[PDB]
Amino acid sequence: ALDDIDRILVRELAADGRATLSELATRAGLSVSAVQSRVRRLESRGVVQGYSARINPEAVGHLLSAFVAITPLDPSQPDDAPARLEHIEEVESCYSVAGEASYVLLVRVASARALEDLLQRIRTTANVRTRSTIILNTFYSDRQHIP
Amino acid sequence: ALDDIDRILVRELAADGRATLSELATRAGLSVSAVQSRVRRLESRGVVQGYSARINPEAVGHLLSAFVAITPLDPSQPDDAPARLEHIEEVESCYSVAGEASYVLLVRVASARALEDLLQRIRTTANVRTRSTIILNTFYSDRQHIP
Amino acid sequence: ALDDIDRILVRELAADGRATLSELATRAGLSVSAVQSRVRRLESRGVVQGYSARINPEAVGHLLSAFVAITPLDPSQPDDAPARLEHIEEVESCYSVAGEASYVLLVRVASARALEDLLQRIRTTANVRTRSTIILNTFYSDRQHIP
Amino acid sequence: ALDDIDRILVRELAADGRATLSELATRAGLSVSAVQSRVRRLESRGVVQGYSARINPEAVGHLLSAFVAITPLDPSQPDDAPARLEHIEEVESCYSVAGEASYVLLVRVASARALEDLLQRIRTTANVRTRSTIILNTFYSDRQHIP
Amino acid sequence: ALDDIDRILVRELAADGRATLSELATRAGLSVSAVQSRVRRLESRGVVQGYSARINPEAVGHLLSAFVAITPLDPSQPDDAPARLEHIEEVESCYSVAGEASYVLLVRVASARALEDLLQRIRTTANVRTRSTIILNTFYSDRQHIP
Amino acid sequence: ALDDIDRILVRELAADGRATLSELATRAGLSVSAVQSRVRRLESRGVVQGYSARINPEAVGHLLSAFVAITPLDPSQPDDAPARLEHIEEVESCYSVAGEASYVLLVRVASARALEDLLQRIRTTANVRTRSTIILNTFYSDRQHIP
Amino acid sequence: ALDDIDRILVRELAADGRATLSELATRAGLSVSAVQSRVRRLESRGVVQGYSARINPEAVGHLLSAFVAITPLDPSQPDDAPARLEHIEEVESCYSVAGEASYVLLVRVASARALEDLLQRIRTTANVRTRSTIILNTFYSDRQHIP
Amino acid sequence: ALDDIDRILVRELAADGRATLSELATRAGLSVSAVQSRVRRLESRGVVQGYSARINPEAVGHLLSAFVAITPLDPSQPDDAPARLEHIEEVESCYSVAGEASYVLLVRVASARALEDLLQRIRTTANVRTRSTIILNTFYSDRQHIP
Repeated sequence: ALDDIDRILVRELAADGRATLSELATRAGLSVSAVQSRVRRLESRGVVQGYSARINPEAVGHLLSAFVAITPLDPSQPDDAPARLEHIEEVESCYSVAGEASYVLLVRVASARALEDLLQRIRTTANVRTRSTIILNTFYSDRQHIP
Repeated sequence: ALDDIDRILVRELAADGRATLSELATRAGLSVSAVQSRVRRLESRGVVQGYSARINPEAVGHLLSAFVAITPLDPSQPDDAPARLEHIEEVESCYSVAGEASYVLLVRVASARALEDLLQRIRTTANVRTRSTIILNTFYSDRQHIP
Repeated sequence: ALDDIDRILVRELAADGRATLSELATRAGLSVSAVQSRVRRLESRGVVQGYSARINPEAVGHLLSAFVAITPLDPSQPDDAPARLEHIEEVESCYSVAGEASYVLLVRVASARALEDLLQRIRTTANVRTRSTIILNTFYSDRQHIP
Repeated sequence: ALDDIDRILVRELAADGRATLSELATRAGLSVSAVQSRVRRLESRGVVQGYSARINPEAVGHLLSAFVAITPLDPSQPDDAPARLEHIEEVESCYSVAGEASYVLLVRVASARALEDLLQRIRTTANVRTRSTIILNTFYSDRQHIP
Repeated sequence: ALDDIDRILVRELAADGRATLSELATRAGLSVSAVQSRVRRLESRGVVQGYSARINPEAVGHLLSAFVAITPLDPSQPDDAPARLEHIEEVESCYSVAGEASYVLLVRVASARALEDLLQRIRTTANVRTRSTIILNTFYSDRQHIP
Repeated sequence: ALDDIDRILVRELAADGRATLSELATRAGLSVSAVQSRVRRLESRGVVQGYSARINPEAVGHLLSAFVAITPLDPSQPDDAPARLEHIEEVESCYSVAGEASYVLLVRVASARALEDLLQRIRTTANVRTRSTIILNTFYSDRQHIP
Repeated sequence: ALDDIDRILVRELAADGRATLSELATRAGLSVSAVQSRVRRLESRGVVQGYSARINPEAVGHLLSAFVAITPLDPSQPDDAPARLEHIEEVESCYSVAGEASYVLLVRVASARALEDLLQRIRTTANVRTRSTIILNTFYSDRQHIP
Repeated sequence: ALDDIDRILVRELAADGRATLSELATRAGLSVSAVQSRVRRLESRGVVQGYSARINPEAVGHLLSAFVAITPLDPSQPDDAPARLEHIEEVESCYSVAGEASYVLLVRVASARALEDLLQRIRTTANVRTRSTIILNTFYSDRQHIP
């Protein structure tokens, strides 16, 4: 389970990763000592996995994002595509999926011509066919819901 | 504008969004005041969009994730869909996309029966057909790359 | 849970629904009294739902079977298609599904021309579009696996 | 040949596969000996293929069901697939089908991670691509109709 | 009923629809009166549906042939489409079909521009979307087989 | 070209293959001598290719018809699929096509199980993958239009 | 027809639009007077339609090109989509097509976000659904072949 | 670099590729020497890629145009296809593309039979499957836009 003070803690940290032990103690109703305990334990148990600023990809030069659906070409070989593409830094996310493809990647790249290159690199390195869906706009991203 | 100092700062914040200004200052070769100032500008421009604790979706009860591709029943109407689905809390992300669908959603839910009720809700509020792809495993996600 | 005498009981009843309390007591290792207890309780709790002979559909005049995928046309209306088609006797099975369609039916019919009629009946009664996949041959059906 | 007595018997056995011969006899207007004889013939012809307890898949730990459509990587080879997948126990049903896929499987499994490993197994043993459709709910199933 | 004499007659008429009764009689071992009588019955039952000269479509100016698969814009309505398209003379054949489309048409036309105007006509009179597949060559057609 | 007495001749023979030189001379406006000339020349030049009675396929035991789209698997081999399947008598028609497939066949068969067999025979003999579309009903077939 | 001096003229002008009446007279084998005649007549008759420099689209700020397939939503309305989109300057080309869509456009735009906007403008102005295919790279374009 | 003078020049050359330097000079407010110099630089940079007479494809005997989408039979191989098809003269354009296919070709040909032979050639030289979409009409094309 998860007591609903740990739920108020995770709610508030999902919405503001830089919120201080201080201002959390007001809204939650504990002490700067007791708050800091719960948080460190939330992280010990893999409930909060880390803290990140959310960087706009366009600002840092990633003008084209895509979903890339991939399917291993040779079923007699071990299916290790995620581990094989792990070193490719333009792959942001890798999920296995129940659909037509075996995996979906989210990929970010400087331009359409850089995507073409990345696709070929993905195909020759993991040994897969690719089908990509270009993203035109993010309306919102990672709004984590804590029930 | 995005200089070498700014690149350093966005890197460090992507990797650790609770990094204190003092830690950031010594890593950038700056004073804490100059750091805080740079960081405020990153935030006011579009570059840093927020900070969030990365929460484990399974630990808070979201045992089933899915991509949902959606297509408007009447695409001639100017398109409402992201604003209308904004109020459904189990929608985590919304992207518009090229190809057959108009948008892809990432959605998270307690179970199979909750997925089916969520899909009815999405069909009705956005006036859309849905195509769903269940996520079986997340190998890695949100690995932001600053070039 | 389920103790692994109840597991040997369910294994053996999945494979032979007409097996007698007698011959079950040998293989399982109980008494004709103790076996009959476990079974009646397996049925009380919804573990065994019933007993059926497996009828060949072709023998009884059902020469064409199909999967029929259906999608409600109007998302402003309640989605009650399964309850609406419940009285149609040629629908053997109805599942909701995460894919392109909302439901998949398994349907059995006398001929291709009777399928055309059934499809129109399905469309006008539930208020859905249909996409059907014709079955050419059953290799095996309902081999229940008890882990 | 399928007379009115035989139709009665197959009906009663579809609805209750543990019906005793005496119950069957009085419902068909026959002696127990004539009943038993008719029933043996139904079994020896292709008409009654077996008897099974209908077991609740969730009660024995099969929390995830799926349709899997499969297409041979090399369709020129005469096709092996049903015999090869026969030894995978989580495959419950196998149908050959017209349209884009060659066969549809109904499959049952403990979880999402078990589904993904099962799909690798199916791709490799049958030499096939897979397309998966997760079942969210079974509204009704196996409702056999004798016209 | 379709005896060995009837099979002979339908064979000969499929291969030569202007065969005279006398020729037919000596091939069937019958009198001309018995022949004429058998043939009338084939016609009155559903077995022989008409006689036609096989005309070369290119010789009469039909330089472009196409399959057109059609799907109703509103499939809940009971379906009109064959009766409505019956009055378009360039529609040669109309079949209802299982799968994604509802009907397939074979259509013949003078040219590319005439095809495009025909497709607008089909979309509007039947209220359908169209999917077109141009025929490049007819290798053989109408080779009727009597088993 | 084709004079519009030859057009009235072809119109009337498309509609009635058994029409006599006699009754054609009335409607057309020639003599039993002059009619018979034009017809024999229409056949000399490949304008009328033959005469056929139109046999109902269901009457002769062909209860299932399909379109079968086929694509050669090996582009290094000559593409002779039509000539290879020419001896298979259940293929009524063979067209090359501009679409996803290279050819479309119309095929007629006794049952769903006979189609499965035919499909495998097609695949192993020509060296192709198959995708089939089952026909549920013919509304009208070969209505030849003479402009 | 087209004499094969007019063919050498069109061959050479397809390859070099700025070639002078002078250097054309050598290769072709005429006089600076006779060359200039043929060309002006080639243009009079709509054989050469104009002369254009081939501008690199990326150089002028068009970093994303797409094919956009469009289908009119309402078949009761006149189908005038090409004339309706004629004033939209980012549509470079408009073809009617025999396939799933009614028209294919080639479109050029500054970015993925500008494509999203253009797509909505296309949909609301002509009254159509859109399906787009993003171009990643042009290998060669408009190599006109003169047989 | 692309200044206001350069924009003027590329505009005028897109609209009339045989414009003489003197005409260009007075339109740009420059000397003929400065014009010629600017134009040489546009050519040497990547901006003006060539000049071509726009030839009417139907006037030189290309009565049938098509898009052909192509997908490699083995996508793991680094991809050859544009260089290999470069030597087929009826291929006018070649684009790589995102989505299901890898490239789209625009192709032009004398007739239907020539299309079918061209498609065999494309399948074999590039080792690809093909999907063809016939163009029925070109409403306008090559309308280059300089923003």
